[PDB]
Amino acid sequence: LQRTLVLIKPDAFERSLVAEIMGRIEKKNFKIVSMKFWSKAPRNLIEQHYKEHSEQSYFNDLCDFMVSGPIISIVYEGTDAISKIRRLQGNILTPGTIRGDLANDIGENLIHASDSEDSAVDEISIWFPE
Amino acid sequence: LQRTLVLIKPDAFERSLVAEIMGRIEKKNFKIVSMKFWSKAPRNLIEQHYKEHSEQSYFNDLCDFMVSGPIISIVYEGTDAISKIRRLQGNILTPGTIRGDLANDIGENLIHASDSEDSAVDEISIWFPE
Amino acid sequence: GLQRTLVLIKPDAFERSLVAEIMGRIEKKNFKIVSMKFWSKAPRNLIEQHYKEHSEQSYFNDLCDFMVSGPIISIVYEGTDAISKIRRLQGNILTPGTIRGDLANDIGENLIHASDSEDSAVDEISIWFPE
Amino acid sequence: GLQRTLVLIKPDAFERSLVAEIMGRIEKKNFKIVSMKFWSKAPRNLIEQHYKEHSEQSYFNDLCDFMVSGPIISIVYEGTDAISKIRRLQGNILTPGTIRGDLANDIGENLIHASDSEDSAVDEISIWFPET
Amino acid sequence: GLQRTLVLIKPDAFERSLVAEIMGRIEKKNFKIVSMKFWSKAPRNLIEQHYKEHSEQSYFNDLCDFMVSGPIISIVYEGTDAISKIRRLQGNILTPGTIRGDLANDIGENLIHASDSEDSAVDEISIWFPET
Amino acid sequence: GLQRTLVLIKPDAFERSLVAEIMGRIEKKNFKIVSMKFWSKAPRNLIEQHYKEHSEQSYFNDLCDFMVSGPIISIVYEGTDAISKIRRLQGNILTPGTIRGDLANDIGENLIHASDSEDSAVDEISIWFPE
Ligand SMILES: Cc1cn([C@H]2C[C@H](O)[C@@H](COP(=O)(O)OP(=O)(O)O)O2)c(=O)[nH]c1=O
Ligand SMILES: Cc1cn([C@H]2C[C@H](O)[C@@H](COP(=O)(O)OP(=O)(O)O)O2)c(=O)[nH]c1=O
Ligand SMILES: Cc1cn([C@H]2C[C@H](O)[C@@H](COP(=O)(O)OP(=O)(O)O)O2)c(=O)[nH]c1=O
Ligand SMILES: Cc1cn([C@H]2C[C@H](O)[C@@H](COP(=O)(O)OP(=O)(O)O)O2)c(=O)[nH]c1=O
Ligand SMILES: Cc1cn([C@H]2C[C@H](O)[C@@H](COP(=O)(O)OP(=O)(O)O)O2)c(=O)[nH]c1=O
Ligand SMILES: Cc1cn([C@H]2C[C@H](O)[C@@H](COP(=O)(O)OP(=O)(O)O)O2)c(=O)[nH]c1=O
Ligand SMILES: [Mg+2]
Ligand SMILES: [Mg+2]
Ligand SMILES: [Mg+2]
Ligand SMILES: [Mg+2]
Ligand SMILES: [Mg+2]
Ligand SMILES: [Mg+2]
Repeated sequence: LQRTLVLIKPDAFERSLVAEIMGRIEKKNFKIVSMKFWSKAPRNLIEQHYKEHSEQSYFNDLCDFMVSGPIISIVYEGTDAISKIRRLQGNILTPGTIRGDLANDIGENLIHASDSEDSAVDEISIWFPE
Repeated sequence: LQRTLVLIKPDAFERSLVAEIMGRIEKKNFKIVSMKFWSKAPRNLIEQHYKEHSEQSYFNDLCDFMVSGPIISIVYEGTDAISKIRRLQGNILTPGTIRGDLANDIGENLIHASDSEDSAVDEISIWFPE
Repeated sequence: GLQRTLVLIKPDAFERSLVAEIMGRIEKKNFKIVSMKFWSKAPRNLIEQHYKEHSEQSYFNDLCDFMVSGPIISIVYEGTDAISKIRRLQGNILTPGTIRGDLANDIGENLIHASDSEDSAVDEISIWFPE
Repeated sequence: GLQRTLVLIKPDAFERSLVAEIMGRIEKKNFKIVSMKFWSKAPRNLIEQHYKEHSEQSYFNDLCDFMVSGPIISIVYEGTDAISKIRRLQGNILTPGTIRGDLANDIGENLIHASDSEDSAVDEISIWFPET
Repeated sequence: GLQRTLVLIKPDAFERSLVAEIMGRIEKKNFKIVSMKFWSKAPRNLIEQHYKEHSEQSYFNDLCDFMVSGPIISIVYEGTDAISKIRRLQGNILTPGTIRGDLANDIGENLIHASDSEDSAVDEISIWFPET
Repeated sequence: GLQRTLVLIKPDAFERSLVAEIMGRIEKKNFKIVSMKFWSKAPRNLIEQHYKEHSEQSYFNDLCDFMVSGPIISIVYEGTDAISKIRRLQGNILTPGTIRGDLANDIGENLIHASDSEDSAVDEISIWFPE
C-alpha cells in the first residue's frame, strides 16, 4: 500500500478531460488522500518538479506549458499505487490507458504520475510540504 | 457570469461517483476557479454551511453525515452559473440530473450547490475565506 | 420506506444490445437486485397474466407476440421508494433523461417494463417469482 | 410513420470535441442516417438560406458569422416521429437530459440545429441536399 | 465456431456497483446471454465445486468465504471464440483495457470469473446449470 | 509530424449502432475530421480498388459483398502521426482497449478500416476523395 503524486496538466483543462482522467483513477479503486487546485502553478514548483530535466533542451517549453493553465496536484493512495497509476497513465501509443486513449503529443499529455518510490516521496514533498 | 459553491458529499466518495459528478459540471462548460480536499471537514465549517437548518430536527444527523467522510469544496465559474449548476444537481425525482440519476435518499444526495446569489457569496466565504 | 418492484427487460433490449445500459441506469440510482431470471422465451401464459389488464385492447396480441419474440429478464429491484423511482427512470419516449426517453422510439418496442404501483408490484412479482 | 429531419452539428461542437457525443445521443435513440455532409467551411449563402426566417433579427449576422467560423456537419435523419423526437433531444440549455441541457451554456453556441416543423424540415433538407 | 463459456460476477462487483459495467463490456463485444442465474448467496458446495482445482491451495478457504460474502451472478455466454475472447476481456489487474485492468486492484477481489479452457468451460457450466 | 489517413466505418457499425462510439474514440484522441462522405451503398468499383491488394484471396468476394451490404462512411482524419496512431486505435479482435478489441468479434465483420501506411493512405484517400 503506497501513496503517489499525480498532476493533471493544463491541456486536460483545455480539452475538458479533467473528470475523465480522474474518473479512470477512481474506477480503479484508488483514493484521494489530498488535493490542490492551481489556477497558475508557481513556476518555482514546476521547475523543482522537473529538476531532472533542467539539462534537456525541451526544458523551458515544458515549464512554459505547465504554467499556461490550471493544474491539479493529487496524492493518491492504494495497493501498489505507484506502479498501477503509472500503467494507467500509460503512453500515447497504447490504447486502454489515459495517454493511450486521450493524448497525442509527446508534450501535451494530460497527466503526470510518479514513476518510482523515490520520485513519489520527493514529488509529494514538493506539492504538499506539510 | 457568476461564481457558485459546490460540495461533493461523503457518499460520493463512498460510491466512487466523485468524477462522475464533476464530469457532469465540466461537460456543461463550467470552470473550476478554486478547490479544496477535506479528508474530514472541520465540523465548525459544516455547521456554518448549514446554519439555516440548525432549528430543523434533522440538523445533527446532517452534520454527522457531512463529516463522516471526505468532501470537496469547489468554486465554479460560468454564465448563469448559480442557477444552472442548481438545475444540474436537480432532485432525486427527476432523471437527467445528478441527484435524479444517481441519488436516492433525501439525506444522502451526493452534491451541494448554492441556491441563490446571497447564499453563494456566503458559502464561498465560508470554504474560501481568502 | 423500503420497497420492491418488478422489472422486465424486453426483447428489443437484447436485439439492440442495451441490456447492460438499461440495468446500469437502475444500478447507478442505487437500487439492488433481489431476484433475477433469464428467459430465452417467456411462456405466453406468464406474459398474458402480466398484461391481463390490457387483455381487452387492440394492441393486446401484438404486445404478447412481441414479448415472446426473444429473450426477457425479469428482475426484482429493491430500494427506498423503488416502485415509483424506477418508474421515473423508465419514463416515456418523449422525455429525455429516462430510459425510454434516451433509447426508445416506438409505442410498443420500448425496452423495459416497471411496476406502476404497489398493487401491480406485489401482483407482478408473484407472476414472475411464484416462489 | 417515418419522417426525415435535418440536423446541423455546429462549429462549437467541433471546437469542444462533442461531435461523436452529439451524434451518439441520436444514434442511441434509434435514428438512422440517410444523408450526411461534412463542410470544413459551409458556404455563407447556404447558412443564410438555412436561417432565412431569421434574416430581420439583430443577431442574424453574428449567427451566420458563427456558423461559418468552423466546420459543420449536415445530416438527414430518418425515424418514427423524427422531427419532434430530435427537437426534444436537442432541448435547450435549461433542460437536463437533452443535448443543450447537458452540454451547452450559451444562447448562440448551442452545438446543434434540428428542424422544428414538417415544412421547415422539408425546406432545410433541400438547402443542404438539393440533389433531391 | 460458436462456443459457450461460464462467467461469474463476484460479490465485490455488487458491492462496488459494477455489475452493469462488467456485463456491458461483454455485451458490447457482441456476446450473447444463453443462461443466467442470480444468487443472493451462492450455496457453498457450488462455490467449492467451481473452484475444486484450487482445493489444495492456502487461499482456498478465504476464496470461498469471499465468493459467498455477497450475491453472485452466473451467466452462460455464447459467441465466436467466446472462451478465449472473454478470458482476454477479463484480463488481469496489470492490463489496462480489460475488466480487471480498469476496475480491479486486488488479487482476490477481482470482480469476475470466466472459464479458462474448453473443458473447464463445459465443466463449470454443468455446476451452475446442471439442468442440462 | 502532421499526417492524414483514410478511415472506413463499415456496415456492421451501422447495423449495430456503433458509429458514434467508433468516431468518438477517434475524436477523443484529438484527431480532426478533414473530409467526410456518407454512402448508403458503396460502388462495388470503389470497394475493389480499396481492397485491390486482396483481389487474389479466398475471402475477396465475401469481403466485397459485405462492404456493399449496407452504408459506409469514409473519413479523412488528420493529426500528429495520424496514420499509425489510428491504426492502433483500430487494433484487432484480440486486444482489449482498441475498437476491434472492445466491439468486434469476427475476422470479417470488424467495424472499421484504417490505412496501414503512408502509401496506403495517399492511395486510399484518392479512391474515396478523387477531388
Ligand atoms: C522526453 C520528452 C519530454 N517532453 C516533455 C513533455 C512531457 O510532459 C514532459 C515529461 O516527459 P517524460 O519525463 O519523458 O515523460 P513522463 O511525462 O512520462 O514523465 O517533458 C518533451 O516535450 N519531449 C520529450 O522528448
Ligand atoms: C429538507 C431535508 C434535508 N435533509 C438533509 C439532507 C440534505 O443533504 C441536507 C440539505 O437539504 P435541503 O437544504 O432541503 O436540500 P439541498 O441539499 O438541495 O440544499 O439536509 C434531510 O435529511 N431531510 C430533510 O427533510
Ligand atoms: C398503449 C399501447 C401499449 N402498447 C404496448 C407497449 C407497452 O409497453 C404495453 C403497455 O402500454 P402502456 O400502458 O402505454 O405502456 P407501459 O409499458 O408504460 O405500461 O403495451 C402498444 O403496443 N401500443 C399502445 O398503443
Ligand atoms: C435567439 C437567438 C438564437 N441564436 C442562434 C442560436 C440558435 O441555434 C439559432 C436560432 O435561434 P432560436 O430559433 O431562438 O433557437 P433554435 O436553434 O432552438 O431554433 O440562432 C443567437 O445567436 N442569438 C439569439 O439571440
Ligand atoms: C492466485 C489467487 C487467486 N485468488 C482468487 C481470485 C481468483 O479469481 C481465483 C482464482 O485464482 P487464479 O486462478 O490465480 O485467477 P483467475 O481467476 O484469473 O483464474 O481465486 C485468491 O483469492 N488468492 C490468490 O492468491
Ligand atoms: C484476413 C481476412 C480478412 N477478411 C476481411 C476483413 C478485413 O477487414 C479485410 C482485410 O483483412 P485483414 O488485412 O486481415 O484486416 P485489416 O482490415 O486489418 O486489413 O478482409 C476476412 O473476411 N477474412 C480473412 O481471413
Ligand atoms: Mg518521468
Ligand atoms: Mg438549500
Ligand atoms: Mg402502465
Ligand atoms: Mg427553431
Ligand atoms: Mg483460471
Ligand atoms: Mg492490413
